[PDB]
Amino acid sequence: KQKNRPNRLIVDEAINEDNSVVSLSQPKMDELQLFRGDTVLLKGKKRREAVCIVLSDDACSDEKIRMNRVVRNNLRVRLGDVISIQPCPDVKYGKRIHVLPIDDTVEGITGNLFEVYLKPYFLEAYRPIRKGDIFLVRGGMRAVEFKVVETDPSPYCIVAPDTVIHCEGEPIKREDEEESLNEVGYDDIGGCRKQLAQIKEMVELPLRHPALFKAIGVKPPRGILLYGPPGTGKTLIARAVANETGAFFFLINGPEIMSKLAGESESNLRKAFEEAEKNAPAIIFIDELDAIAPKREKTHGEVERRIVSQLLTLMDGLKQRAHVIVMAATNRPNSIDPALRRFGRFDREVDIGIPDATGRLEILQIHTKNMKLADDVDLEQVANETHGHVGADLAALCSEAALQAIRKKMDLIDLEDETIDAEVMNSLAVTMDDFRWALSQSNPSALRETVVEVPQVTWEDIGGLEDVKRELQELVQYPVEHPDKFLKFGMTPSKGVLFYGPPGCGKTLLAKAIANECQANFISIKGPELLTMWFGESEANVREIFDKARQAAPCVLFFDELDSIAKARGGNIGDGGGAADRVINQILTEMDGMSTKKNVFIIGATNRPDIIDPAILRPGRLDQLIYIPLPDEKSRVAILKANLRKSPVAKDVDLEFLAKMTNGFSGADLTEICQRACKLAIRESIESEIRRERERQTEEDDPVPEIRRDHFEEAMRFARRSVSDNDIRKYEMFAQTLQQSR
Amino acid sequence: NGPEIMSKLAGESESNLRKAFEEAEKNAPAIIFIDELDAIAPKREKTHGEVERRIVSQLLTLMDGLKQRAHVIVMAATNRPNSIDPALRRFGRFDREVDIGIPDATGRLEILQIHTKNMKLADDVDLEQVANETHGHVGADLAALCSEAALQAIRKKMDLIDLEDETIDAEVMNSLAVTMDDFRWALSQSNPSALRETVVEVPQVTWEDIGGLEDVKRELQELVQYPVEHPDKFLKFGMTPSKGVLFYGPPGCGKTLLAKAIANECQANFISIKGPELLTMWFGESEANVREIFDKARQAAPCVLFFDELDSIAKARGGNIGDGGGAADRVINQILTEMDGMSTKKNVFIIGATNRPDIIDPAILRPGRLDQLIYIPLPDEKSRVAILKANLRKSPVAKDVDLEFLAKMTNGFSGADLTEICQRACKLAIRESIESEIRRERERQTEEDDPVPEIRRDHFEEAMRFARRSVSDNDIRKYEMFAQTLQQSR
Ligand SMILES: Nc1ncnc2c1ncn2[C@@H]1O[C@H](COP(=O)(O)OP(=O)(O)NP(=O)(O)O)[C@@H](O)[C@H]1O
Ligand SMILES: Nc1ncnc2c1ncn2[C@@H]1O[C@H](COP(=O)(O)OP(=O)(O)NP(=O)(O)O)[C@@H](O)[C@H]1O
Ligand SMILES: Nc1ncnc2c1ncn2[C@@H]1O[C@H](COP(=O)(O)OP(=O)(O)O)[C@@H](O)[C@H]1O
Repeated sequence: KQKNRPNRLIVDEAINEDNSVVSLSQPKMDELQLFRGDTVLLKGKKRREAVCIVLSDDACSDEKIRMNRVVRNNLRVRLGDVISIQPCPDVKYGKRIHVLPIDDTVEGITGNLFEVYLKPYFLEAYRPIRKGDIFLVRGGMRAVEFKVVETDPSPYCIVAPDTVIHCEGEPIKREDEEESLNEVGYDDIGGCRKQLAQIKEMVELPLRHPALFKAIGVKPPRGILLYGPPGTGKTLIARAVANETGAFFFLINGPEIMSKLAGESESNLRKAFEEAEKNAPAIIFIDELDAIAPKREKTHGEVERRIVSQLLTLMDGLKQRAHVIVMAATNRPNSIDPALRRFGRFDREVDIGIPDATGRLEILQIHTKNMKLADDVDLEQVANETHGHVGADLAALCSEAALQAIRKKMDLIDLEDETIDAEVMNSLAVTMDDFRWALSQSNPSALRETVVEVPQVTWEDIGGLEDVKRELQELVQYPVEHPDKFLKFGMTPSKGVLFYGPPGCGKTLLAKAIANECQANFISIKGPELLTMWFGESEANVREIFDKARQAAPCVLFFDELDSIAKARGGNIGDGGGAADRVINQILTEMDGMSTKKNVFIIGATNRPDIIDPAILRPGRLDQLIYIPLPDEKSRVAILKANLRKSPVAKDVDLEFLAKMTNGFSGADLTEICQRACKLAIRESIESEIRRERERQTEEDDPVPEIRRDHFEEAMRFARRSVSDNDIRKYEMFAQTLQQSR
Repeated sequence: NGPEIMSKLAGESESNLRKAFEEAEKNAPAIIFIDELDAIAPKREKTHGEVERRIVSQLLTLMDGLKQRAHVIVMAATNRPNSIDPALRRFGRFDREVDIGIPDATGRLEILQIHTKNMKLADDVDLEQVANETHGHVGADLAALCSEAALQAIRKKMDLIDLEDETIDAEVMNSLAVTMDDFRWALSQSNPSALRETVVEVPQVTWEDIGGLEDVKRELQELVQYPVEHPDKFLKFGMTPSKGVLFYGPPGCGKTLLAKAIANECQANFISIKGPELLTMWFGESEANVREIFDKARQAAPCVLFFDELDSIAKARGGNIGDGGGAADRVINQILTEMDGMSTKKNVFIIGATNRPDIIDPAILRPGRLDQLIYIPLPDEKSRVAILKANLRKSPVAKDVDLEFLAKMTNGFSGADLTEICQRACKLAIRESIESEIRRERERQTEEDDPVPEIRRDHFEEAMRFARRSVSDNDIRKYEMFAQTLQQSR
């Protein structure tokens, strides 16, 4: 019999949320001789079966199958296991079903469960079922499970519209074999994909195949340290990993240990390891490690040092045993004992970090999973206006929105008539106004720290700068792809670039655009940060900056306003000193001593190129000078089009005339003409609306919906240059005399 | 070990520390090893408690009672000598000190060979590449690197491939090989090199990389290699040799190369202290770290201590006009102090280098200090040919190019500027090659005829139209006034 090649696949994560759709790739589907929508039969561990409608996708391999968590848990398999697939063309429509609830799930549910939950689920969707499964329905701010007990064309069928359901009986007990579905899994973690990938590949072999480490002498990693700001969900990630691998999970925590007597604390710390060890494979989680093992000089007492030393010897005695893994959580790497971050104790480090806007949209979708929002609610808006929020903030935001909806209406309205139950709660919807109320007030964003992400600016927002774009392509994207020519010719690529030119000519845009192109992370350090390090006399924080750059590779490190400190202590005349300062010296030091191939590109920008320290233009540092000049008419047209593409402007306006009229204008000045025109338009519109509201009321004829020629004329009479002729001639002397200095 | 002792009760800790010595003693000969000595015996004021001082004193009397017995040896391990109790580093307790240190590239190749001893690597794996690209790794890093490579090979293939068919055993594991791609994957990511400290080793630059400088080479031979071999004439004539030299000249003329080359010739270790280190000591107001520098020089003898950019601090506080002060600074004073008071025979040679020879403190040119001035001048055509050949010897260049014409065309060029012409030519060549490859890939695919495998005359012409001088005439005349007026100052 042939079973290995046509009938074997490997389980992985899902993208769809339906509990019956199983997704696979088109080559396997025309290899299995299966079309879309055909019910398929899956066999897994412990002779369990399931019937599921099939679907095709493209973002898969040719041996991976994507199934949801319900269907996966219904076969007793876990991720990375193998199953058997078959075509089942002999399913028929049912004529009698009987379903029961699980008593652990139904608590405080009053009314009847049929018409609120089982009526919209099997509505206009032919769903297949098999006797003895468990499915899940979401709604009324709860998630209720249901178990099938019988089927009339036994033991499996399809739910047709004329299939009666006898929802008769009392709740049934959850046995000791299946696991609950209110637990944590990888699906309940929004954002943070790369770090999840790292941790999953780091604990795959020791926890899935434990016997393999009795057949080879190879030491797997045993110390993992997660860090990030509080409220980023680290214990979540721990329980998730521990549940998806089926491993045992023990939990130790700081305050509970440090609130006991001496002997009891040591005895608990010892018993945790002993117990943990006995059951295998296991995971031990120590959250708030900073509390129990701080810096040495911060342990002013005596018993604290005993606890730290006890933890040290306990960690050091697991170098032989390969089935136990220890994970811990902190807030920053430099807040714990330095003798812990060594080989054998905590050698792997992961940084969770703050979510990006797409991650924020993911978290908002996670927490409103069974809330029954209205139709006007646009979560993209909310995800774009919560800059500085972590997962706990978004959870609290959704909860506050829900509580405002329950409070405002439907509780005082019915308090004088009847009681509350599930049917009036399921009909309750939340509106966008509640989200705006919760988003306006009572929400202190808890972030004043740096952000690292892939930016949103792209090449289509920059008018002109073609040669600069080409040279940026050459400097950034070649050695990260094709090392062949660089080894063949033996020459090493550069790792720095210095932009210069008149101010307000689009130097930050180029940096953001080239970071977005290569899909590499972006870090920006403005002028005030360097000046804060200068005044405060604490240049030991440059060491932190580069560290983040290193741990988030590939990356782009952008230093704008590099002439800030050189201008602070006098202009070109300066003080009695020279050109050497503290912070730029630390930059030179930290820049010279880094990896020759780590894929970290450093960009500088300055509009006063002469008063900069010439010791940074030496090789091995920023040594590729690029000149960003003032635009020309062919480029001014492109700048104006790029600025105006976002707002509705009429067709009678001619851009070419406005472009040729502004000679010597810097690109940062053509962008405020647009702002002034829009302010005039908004003023005119509000004035006309108020005139209509006050004319009769003390017929939809839009006064003007866009900008016209007269608004541009009024705004253009306020046109202002921003760079003089002498400044251009100074830049041009620097350009002509670019030779015969160094 | 430290933590196991410091995690007990008082009486139990003392009793274990005593029992260790008694039992150890009985069996003879023995060795007692105390790792993490820094933990159990830190500095006195860092023992804020009471029982810690009792433990340190107990260790002191236990060490002091083995002065009679000659069969027991005590070894200990720390991280730095100035992190433990000063009363331990005395005669009778811990009088011999060894520094292990960071491995060199040949040592790194040795460690990589140790740990892949039974791994069955493939044929394309070139460990020399890996040993040349892991600058900043210690033995544990290399062990982890090899283990990660092995685990990647076991994970990627041969585990998911056979999970749907059979089990794993020894015969399928011996047929498993690791490829160079796994080593590149492990070497790219997940490997934070844990080193930001100084390196000491014998360099790789030799005399065959320096074009010209014959008389300077001869005088360097005389100054460095004679007294370390033949003390006979120096005792017979009673005159003592010098121990310092000061290079000077225009910038970018190969002063670091000479230092590295003479260190490689005599097979002595090399230590380099750039400008930014001195400037961090100046701004940070912590010139107590010069004392550490010389210590390493002493413990790694024979050696060469090279101070480049010695005029950094003198230029930081104004130029020749400077501030209201004079020519004395903090760090250079510490250098004078630490340099005067060292052994007359330890074989440690100190080299200085500066391209602004006038604004330096004249108190360093006195005897017993750097008092052998050497002048590194701008090259000439016969030397420019050698510089160009030395730079181009590593890359494939065609035969139609004539170096003598390019050499005579560049007059007054400093050697650090002829080395970027080569870089520019190679960048143009690499751009041309990538462009032609992309043209072939996009021409038909939307027959091995190499477009150009080397550099030709046209690339050199295009790069040469960007030729830039870097030193003016007035600067040469300033150096020449200093050279002519080298007499009648000191
Ligand atoms: N060539 C250009 N194309 C498109 N927009 C431009 C261009 N030049 C300037 N801008 C606009 O000018 C704004 C400010 O310019 P910016 O990119 O900050 O240059 P900058 O000099 O580095 N910053 P600053 O010196 O403080 O003005 C940007 O937000 C753009 O909207
Ligand atoms: N005579 C020479 N022979 C060979 N290479 C040379 C010579 N002179 C300069 N170079 C090259 O110039 C480069 C930089 O010169 P370098 O030896 O650093 O002189 P330097 O003045 O001490 N350093 P710097 O002042 O920052 O340029 C070296 O890496 C060599 O490749
Ligand atoms: N990335 C995320 N995905 C899903 N939920 C998150 C995320 N980040 C934070 N949260 C939510 O906010 C809380 C933050 O986690 P935390 O308070 O650190 O863990 P716990 O209290 O479970 O130990 C959790 O209750 C979690 O529901």
